[PDB]
Amino acid sequence: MNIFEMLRIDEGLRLKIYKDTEGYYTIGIGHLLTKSPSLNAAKSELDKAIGRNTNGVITKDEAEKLFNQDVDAAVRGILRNAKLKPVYDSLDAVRRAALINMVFQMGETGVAGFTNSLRMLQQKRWDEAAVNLAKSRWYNQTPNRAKRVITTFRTGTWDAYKNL
Ligand SMILES: [Cl-]
Repeated sequence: MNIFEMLRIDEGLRLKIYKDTEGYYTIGIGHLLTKSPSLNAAKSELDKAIGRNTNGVITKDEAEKLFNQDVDAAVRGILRNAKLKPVYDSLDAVRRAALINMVFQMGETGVAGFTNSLRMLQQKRWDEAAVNLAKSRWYNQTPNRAKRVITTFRTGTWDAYKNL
């Protein structure tokens, strides 16, 4: 198990424009297109991202290309952010993937707002971090995904993603 397989479990794969859990236009493996309510705006973003006239459908290879770019960007976002980088550097490899998962879902700014949870992670108070992370809109809106990520921070294993 690695970060690509993990996010593929959490995000799924769809080759046509769809709305995500928040109602936003999305394609591929959780690639957000736009927060605008206009499908035309979303189709224009898609064509710009892919570089051809797609008419709202992409291939699996195109979806995997956007996915590689998005994972790369999440990592680079962590390492550039002064609040996230010291956390990431303090973590083992499994828990690093859990942090990347959160940044992929909610962005660098969103995760950098979990101030108290990040401090607990850095101190390696895993049970206390797990409790604090669950006191969040994130946990209440997407509880099955949040549980899996939180379990990964608590245990430092992939057990939440096996049998899936
Ligand atoms: Cl969920």
